[PDB]
Amino acid sequence: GPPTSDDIFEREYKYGAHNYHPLPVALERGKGIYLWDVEGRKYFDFLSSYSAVNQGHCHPKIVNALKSQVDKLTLTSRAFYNNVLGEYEEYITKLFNYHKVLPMNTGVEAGETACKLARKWGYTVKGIQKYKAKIVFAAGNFWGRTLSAISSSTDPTSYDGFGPFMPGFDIIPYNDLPALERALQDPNVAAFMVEPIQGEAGVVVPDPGYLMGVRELCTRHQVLFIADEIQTGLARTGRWLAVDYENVRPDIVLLGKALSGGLYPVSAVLCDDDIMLTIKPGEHGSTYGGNPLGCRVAIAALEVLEEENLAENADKLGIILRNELMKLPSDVVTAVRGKGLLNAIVIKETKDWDAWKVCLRLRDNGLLAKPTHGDIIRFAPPLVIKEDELRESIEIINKTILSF
Amino acid sequence: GPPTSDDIFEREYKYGAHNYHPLPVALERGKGIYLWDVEGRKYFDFLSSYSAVNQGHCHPKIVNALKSQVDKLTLTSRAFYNNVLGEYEEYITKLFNYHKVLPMNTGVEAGETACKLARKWGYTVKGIQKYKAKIVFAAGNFWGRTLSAISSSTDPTSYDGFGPFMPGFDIIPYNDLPALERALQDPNVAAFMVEPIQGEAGVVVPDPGYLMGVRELCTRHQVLFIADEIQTGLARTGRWLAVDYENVRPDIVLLGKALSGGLYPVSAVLCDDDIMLTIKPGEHGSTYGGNPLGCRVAIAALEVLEEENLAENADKLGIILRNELMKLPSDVVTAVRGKGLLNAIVIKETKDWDAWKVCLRLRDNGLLAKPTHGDIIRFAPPLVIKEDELRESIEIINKTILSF
Amino acid sequence: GPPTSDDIFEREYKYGAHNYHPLPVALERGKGIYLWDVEGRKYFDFLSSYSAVNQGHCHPKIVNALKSQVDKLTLTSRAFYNNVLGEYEEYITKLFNYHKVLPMNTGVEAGETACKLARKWGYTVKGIQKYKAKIVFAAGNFWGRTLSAISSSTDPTSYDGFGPFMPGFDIIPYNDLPALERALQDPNVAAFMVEPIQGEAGVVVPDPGYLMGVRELCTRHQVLFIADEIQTGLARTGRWLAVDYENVRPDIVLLGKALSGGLYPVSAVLCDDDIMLTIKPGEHGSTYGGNPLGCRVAIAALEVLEEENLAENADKLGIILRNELMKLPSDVVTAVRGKGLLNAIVIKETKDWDAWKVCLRLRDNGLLAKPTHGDIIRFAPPLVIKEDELRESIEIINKTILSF
Amino acid sequence: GPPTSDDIFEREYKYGAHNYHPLPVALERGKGIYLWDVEGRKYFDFLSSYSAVNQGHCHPKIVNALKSQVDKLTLTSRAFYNNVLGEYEEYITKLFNYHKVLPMNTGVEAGETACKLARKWGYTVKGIQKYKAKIVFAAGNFWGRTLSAISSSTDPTSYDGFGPFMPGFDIIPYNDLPALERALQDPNVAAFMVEPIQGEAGVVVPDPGYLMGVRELCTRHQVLFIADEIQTGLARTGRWLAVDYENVRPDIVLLGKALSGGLYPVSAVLCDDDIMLTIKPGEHGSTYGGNPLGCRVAIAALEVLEEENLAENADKLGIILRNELMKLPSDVVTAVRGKGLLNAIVIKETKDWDAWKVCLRLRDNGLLAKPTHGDIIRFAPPLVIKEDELRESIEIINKTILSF
Ligand SMILES: Cc1ncc(COP(=O)(O)O)c(/C=C/C(O)=C/C[C@H](N)C(=O)O)c1O
Ligand SMILES: Cc1ncc(COP(=O)(O)O)c(/C=C/C(O)=C/C[C@H](N)C(=O)O)c1O
Ligand SMILES: Cc1ncc(COP(=O)(O)O)c(/C=C/C(O)=C/C[C@H](N)C(=O)O)c1O
Ligand SMILES: Cc1ncc(COP(=O)(O)O)c(/C=C/C(O)=C/C[C@H](N)C(=O)O)c1O
Repeated sequence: GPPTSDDIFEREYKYGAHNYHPLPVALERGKGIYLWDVEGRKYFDFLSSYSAVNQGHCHPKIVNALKSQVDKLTLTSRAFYNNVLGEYEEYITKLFNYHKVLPMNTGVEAGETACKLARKWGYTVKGIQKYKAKIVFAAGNFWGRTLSAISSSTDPTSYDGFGPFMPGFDIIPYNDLPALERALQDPNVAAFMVEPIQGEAGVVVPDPGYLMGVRELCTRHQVLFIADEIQTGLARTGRWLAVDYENVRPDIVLLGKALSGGLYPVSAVLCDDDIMLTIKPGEHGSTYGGNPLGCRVAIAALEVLEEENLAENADKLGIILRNELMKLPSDVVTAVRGKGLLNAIVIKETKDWDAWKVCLRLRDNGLLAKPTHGDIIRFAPPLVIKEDELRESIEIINKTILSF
Repeated sequence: GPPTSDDIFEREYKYGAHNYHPLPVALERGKGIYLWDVEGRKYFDFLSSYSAVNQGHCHPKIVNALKSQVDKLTLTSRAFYNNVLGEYEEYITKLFNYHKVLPMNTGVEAGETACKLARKWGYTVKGIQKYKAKIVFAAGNFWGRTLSAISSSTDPTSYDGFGPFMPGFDIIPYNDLPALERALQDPNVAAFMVEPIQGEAGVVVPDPGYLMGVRELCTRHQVLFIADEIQTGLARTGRWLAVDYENVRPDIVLLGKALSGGLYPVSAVLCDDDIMLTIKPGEHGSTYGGNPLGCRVAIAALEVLEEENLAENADKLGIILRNELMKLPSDVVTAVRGKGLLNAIVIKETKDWDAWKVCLRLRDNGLLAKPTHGDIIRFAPPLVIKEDELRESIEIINKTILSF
Repeated sequence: GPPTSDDIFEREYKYGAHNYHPLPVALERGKGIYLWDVEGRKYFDFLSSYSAVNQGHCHPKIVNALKSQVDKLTLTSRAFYNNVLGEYEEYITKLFNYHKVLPMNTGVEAGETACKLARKWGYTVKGIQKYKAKIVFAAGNFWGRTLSAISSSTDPTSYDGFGPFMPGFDIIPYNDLPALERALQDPNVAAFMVEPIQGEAGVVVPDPGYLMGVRELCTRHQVLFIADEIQTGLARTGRWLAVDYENVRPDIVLLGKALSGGLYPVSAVLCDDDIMLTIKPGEHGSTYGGNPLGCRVAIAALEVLEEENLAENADKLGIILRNELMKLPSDVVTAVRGKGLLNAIVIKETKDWDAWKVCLRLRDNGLLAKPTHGDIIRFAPPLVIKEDELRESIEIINKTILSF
Repeated sequence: GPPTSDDIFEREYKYGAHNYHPLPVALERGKGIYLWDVEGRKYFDFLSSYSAVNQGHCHPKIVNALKSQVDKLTLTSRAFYNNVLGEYEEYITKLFNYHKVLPMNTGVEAGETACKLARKWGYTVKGIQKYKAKIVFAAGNFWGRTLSAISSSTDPTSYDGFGPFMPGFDIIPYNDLPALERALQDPNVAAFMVEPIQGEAGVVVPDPGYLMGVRELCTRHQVLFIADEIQTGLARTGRWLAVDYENVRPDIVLLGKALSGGLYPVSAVLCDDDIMLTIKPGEHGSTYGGNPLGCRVAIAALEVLEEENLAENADKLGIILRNELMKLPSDVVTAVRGKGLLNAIVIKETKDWDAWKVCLRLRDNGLLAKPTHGDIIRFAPPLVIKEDELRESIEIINKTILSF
C-alpha cells in the first residue's frame, strides 16, 4: 500500500543525504494556505516554503500557466531565442523600474551573479585594480550555500569544514551605519550586499532609517547597494520590496522564491545598464536561466501578486498577527518582530523547553512552522490567507504556547 | 499582432542582460528532435539545449509527470518532508549503484556540492589540516558560472574581471596521467574533478585508458575521483555514464541537464555513505533542491532513457554521424570527434570563414548548431533521432559546408 | 681504416647512455653554414646547434680568440682573479645596458642562477617569508634538465620518473595575460620566467603585445620578469634580444648558446644591482664560470654578431624564408611560424608520414633539421647564410616536402 | 696601457656579480705548476683550480688536442652524431670498467644526472612508488650550486635564502657507518651519494674501512652507491679513483674537473647498463654535453694522466708534503691531512690570525692557496710538480707560517 509518515522518513534516511533535519511531517498535497500529510491531516502552512509560496500552494493561475507552456516549449537554452523570455523581461523590468534583468534559477545564483556584476563594474567602471575589489556583507547574512555564499557567513554551521574561503568578502555588523561608513573608506570596495530584513538570522529588522542611510553612504562612496529581496520581496513584508518602506532604490535587486509561486526555480537580478552591461556576451550564463517554462510561470506569479493585492493584505494582516502575539506573557515570549507577514517570536528557552518542542506541538495542533535556533519561531503564512483563517491560527498558536 | 523574430531580438536587447550572443533564431515550439521558429520554419535541433533535452523536446511521459504533480504539491521546502523525494532517491541511487544522493537544482550547484563534500571529507575523514585542502581540475574544464566554478577555469571569458579567485584549486592538463600523478603527490589534495569528455572545451575526448588511469591514481593516493557527467551522462555518449566506457566507478558522480528532460532544473550528487555523511544536518542545502515536482519529472526522465534504450541508439547513430562527417574534405573539415551523440567538427578557419558563418548557413538550411570557438562546431541532436532523420541532417550539413 | 657512419652509431650505442635518439648522420667537419659527414657528404645546417652556432660553425675570429687564449691561461678558478673576466663583464653589461653580469657555463645553470636571484630578492627585498617564495613559469617552457628545471616542465618526457619535484614552481599557459595577471595576485610570487618565443615547444611565437603585457603586469605587482633568451637572443630573431621587438626591458636576462659561437659552454645572467647584489660573496658560483678562455671566446662571439650585422641579416632573410615556406600546399604544411631566422613548419601528420620521415629525406637531399614531435620541423640556419644559399636550401625543402 | 692588478679588481667589482671574494691576485698566464700575475710576479699554484689542472696549466698535449679539433668541428648538438663522442665513450668506459658513460659539462650537472638516474632506477627497477624515492647525502657534502645541490648541503652559506628546497634528500653525518646503516632501513631510499674525501668541507678524509663499509651496506640494502670523484678522481689522491685505495666499485662514478685539464667544462657519469638504461631517449641531456671539442680534449687529458703516471707521483710526493708539514709546531698547525696531492692543514686560529691572513702572506711569498674557513688551508699543486719544486714550495710555506 501507500507509505506512512514513518515509512517516508525512513526511506529518505536510507537513500538521501542527511543535510537536513526536517520537522517530522510528510506532506503529499498543498492548496492555498493548507497542507495535508499522507495520513490525511490538515495543516496551516506557516512557513510558506520561505516565501516561495506567497501566492499559496498550487495557485490555479500559475499552475495553468505552467500546464499551458509545457506542451509547447520548455527549454531552448540561451544559445537561441524563444518567444517568451523577452516578454517576461519587459514585464519585470517595467514593474520594478530598472533597465534590465539577468535571469537565473536559484537564490544563490542571483547572489553570485550580483557579486560578479559588482566586481566587473568595480574593475571596468570604478577603476579598481584587478583583483583588489571587495564586497561588504552584514553579519547574520544568508544568501545560499555555494562556497562563495558561505564565505560571507558568520554562522559556523554554514562555513565550518568547507574552507578555504573566497577572498575579498568583508563582514560588518548589520544595522550599523557607522560600521558601513568605516568600511566604505576603502576605495577598493565595489559593493555592499544586504537583506532589508534578515530572514535566516531570525527575522531581524534593522532600525528605521537604516536602509535610507545605507543608500546615502553607497551613493556618496560610489559603491553598489545590492539588496537581497529573495525572501523579503514580492509582497511578503507588505510592499513590492521591503526597501519600499523607506523609498530606497538599490543599485541591484535580487528576487527569487515567490517569483514562481513555488512551481519552478526562477530568480532574477535587476539593475540599470551601466552595471548590467559590464558583462559581455559569453561571460556569464546558466543552462536553465531564462527558459520559457519558468518565464511563463513567473509572469503569472507576478500577476497574482498585483491582481490580488497581496502586499496590502500582508500589511493589514501582519499588524493583527503581531498585535495578537504581543499579548502572550513576557516571561514565555520575550519578543515579537517582523513586517507584513514576515514575522518571528523569541521565546524564553530553558534546558527543557525550546523552539523545536514548540513546533512539534504546533504540528500536533495543526499548524506548521520551523524554529530558527533554540529560541526563535518564524510565522509566515501564505499571503492569500484571510483574517478569519489567521485568527484561527493565532488561537492555535496561543493554545500551544500556553499549553507548556 | 505577434512579434517577429526581429522584434523578439530587439525586445531582449532592451530589457535583458547581454550575457549571451545567441544564434539569431526565435523558437516558439519544440517536439522531439524538432524546433519551430515564430515564422513557422522547422529545424533539426543539433544543440539539444546543451544536452538537457536528450529525450527530445517536450517528451510526453515527462510532460505528463509534470502535469500530474503540479496539481498536487510543488514545494514544501526541506523544512518538512514531501512524499515524493524518497521515491526518487531510492530510484536514482539503485540505478547508479551509490548509497545516497544529494538533490540540487542546477549543474553548478551539483559541482559546488561535490567540492564541499570533497573538502569536508578531506578534513574530517582523510585528516587534512583546515583549511589546506586542494581540489585538482583539468585545463579546459567547465562546471558552471559561480565565482568558485570560474576560479578553476582556464578560459579568460569565464574568469577575467571576476576575481579575486577561490584558493585551493589547482589545474593540470587534461588527458595527462603523468600530470595527475605529479599533482597527487601533495597529501593535501582531497579530490580530482573531471569531465569524461570536456563539453564546453570543444568535445575533447581523452585517450582510451585515461579514465582507468585516473581511477587508479586517485585510489592509490586516497583522493576522491569526481566525475562531472552533467553533460556526458544519461545516454548522451552511448552509456548511462561516459565513465561506463572504461567500467570505472568514480567516488562522486554529478548529474544535471537531461536529468529532467528540459522540463525543470534538477541536478544530483551521488556518492557512498563514507563521503555523503560527512555533511551533517543543517550544513548544506537549497530552497528548491529535492522538491516534489522536480522529483516526479526526473523519475520520468530517467525512465524514458531506459525504456527507449537511448544509450544504444546514441552509440549506433553516433558512429554513423562521425563516419559521414569524416568524408568531408580534410582541407575544409580538419577533425571529427566525439562519442555517441556528443560530437564536434573542427573547421579550417580563415579570416573570412568561421564556425559562426557556418552555423548561420546551417540555420538557413534548417539545422540549429552552435559554435564552440571560431573553428569548432558541436553536433548534439536529441537521442530520440532516427537513422533516416540523422541522414537527412547529414545531407543538410554536407550541403552547407560544401556550399562555401 | 676510419669508422663509417654506421660504425659511429654502433660505437655510441654500446658505450654511451641512450638518452638521445639523434638523426642518423655522423659529422666530422663544420664550416659556416655547412657540415660534412664521414663519407664526405655536404649538408646545410638548419638547426645551428640550437642557436649556439649563430655565427656559423668554426668562425675564424672566435677560433683565433680560442687559440690565442689557450696558450696563455685557461682556468684559475674563482679563488683568484684572472685578467680577462672583468673585460668581458664590462663589455657585455654595456652592450645590454644592465649594471652587472653573473657568468655561468650552461643554459640550465643561468636559469638556476636566475631562480636563486629571484628567491633571494623575494625574501630580502620583497619581504616574502622564508621559504614561501613562488616562481611562475609558462606551460611548454624548456630551460634544461636539472631536477629544478624539469619540475616546471609540462612535458612528461622531461619529468616522468624523476620526482619528487621542486616546490614553489607554478605553471600557467603561455601567451596568456589574463592567466599571468591571475597568478600575480599572490604576493608570495617573486618572479615570472618566460621565453620570448618558446624554442623546444616548437617555435611558439606569442601574440603581439604579450611581452609588453608581461612587463606591465610584473612591474604592477612587484614581480621580477625573467626573460630566457638563451635560444632567442643574440641576433637569431632579427634583434639583439627577442624582447627588443616590443621595447621591453626584463628584470633578468639569460643568455647562452651563441654567446660562444659553439666553441665553449658560456652562459650569462644579466640584471641591475638591486637584484644582483642580493647574492653575497660565497653564496653562489661555479667552477668554470667566468674562466678566461670562455670570456675571450665570448668577447669575440659578440663582436662577430655586431660587426657582421647578423640581426639585420636574420630579419631580412627570415622574411624570405617564411614567405617561401608559405607557398607550400596548406593540405601538407599546415602552418609556418617564427621571427628572424628562428622558424618552423607544422605538417599534416598521418600514421605513415611524420616529421622524422621528412627530416630523413631532408638529410638525403643535403639539409639537416630537427623534428620536434610528430608534426613540427624547425628551420634555423646560421645567421651568416646568404640569400642565394638560403634560396638553394629552400628548394631542397620544397623538393623534399613535395616528394611525398 | 694594460690594467694593473688593482684596476682588474675594480673593474670586476663594478660590472660583475659579487658572488665571490677571491684572494687579491690577478693572473694572466699559467704554465705547469706556475702562474704569473699582470705585474709579472711568479707563483706556485697550490690550488690547481680544484683539481681541474691536475696536469698543470696549459699542458701542451691537451692544448694541441684543443687546437686540432677547433679547426674541424666544435658542436653539432645531440640532434645529430659527431664522430668524436663514441671514441671518447669507448675510451673512458674501458678505462674505468663500466658499461657506459653519460657526458655532461659541469660537476653539478653530473651530480644532477646521477640523482635522476638513481630516482629512475628506484622507481623502475627497485619498485619504489612514485614519487617516494629518497637520496641520502653526507653532512659537509658539496656538489655544486643548483637548487637541488644546495638542498642537500649543511652549509648555511649554500642554502640560506634560496629555498624552498628539494624534497627527498636526507642527510647523515660523514664517516659514519652506523648512521648510514640506520638510514638504509627505509626501502624508499634509492641511493647514497658521497665524496671519498670531502673537498670543500676541508679535505676531510674518512677512516680506513669507511668506503668498504659504504659499499657493503649499499649492496646489502639494495641502494645505489654514488661516488662523487669530481675533485678526488683522476690521480689527485694517488690513484685513478680515491675509491681504489679500498678496492671499492661504486654503482655510479662522477668525474669532472681534471677530465679536461682545465681547457673545457667536461664531466662524466659512469655506471653499468642496469642503471644507465633506466633513462630513455629524449629523457635527459644537455646542449653541450658530449660535444666533439670537449671529447678530444678529454681523451688527451686522460692520456696525460696515464702516460705521465701522475697518480704514482702524487702518491710519492703527497707522502713528502704531509711529512714536511707535520714538522711545523703543533701549537700553530693543529692538523695535517689528505691523500696523494689533495691535502690541507688546520691552524690554531685566533681573532687576529686566520687562514685568509696566512694565504695573503703565502701569495706575498710566491705561493697561491685557498683558505676554507677561518682555520683551514688547502695544499694541492698540479700533479706534474717535481720533488725539488715541492721542496721549494714547502720552504715557502714554512717561511710563511713561521713568520707570524
Ligand atoms: C535572503 C536569501 N537569499 C538567498 C537565498 C538562497 O536561495 P536558494 O536556496 O534558492 O539558493 C536564501 C535562501 C534561504 C534558504 O534556502 C533557507 C534554508 C535553506 N534550505 C538552507 O540551505 O539552509 C535567502 O533567504
Ligand atoms: C560539464 C558541465 N558541468 C556543469 C555545467 C553547469 O550546469 P548549469 O548550467 O546547470 O549550472 C555545465 C554546463 C555547461 C553549459 O551549459 C555552458 C554554457 C552556458 N549557456 C553558460 O554560458 O554558462 C557543464 O557542461
Ligand atoms: C665534489 C664536487 N662535486 C661537484 C662539484 C661541482 O662542480 P661544478 O662547479 O663544475 O658544478 C664540486 C665543485 C667544487 C667547487 O670548487 C665549486 C666552487 C665554485 N667556485 C663554486 O662556487 O661553485 C665538487 O667539489
Ligand atoms: C630556452 C632555453 N633555456 C635553457 C636551455 C638549457 O640550456 P643547456 O642545455 O645549455 O643547459 C635551453 C636548452 C635547449 C636545448 O636544446 C637542450 C637540448 C639538449 N640536447 C638537452 O636534452 O638538454 C633552452 O632552449
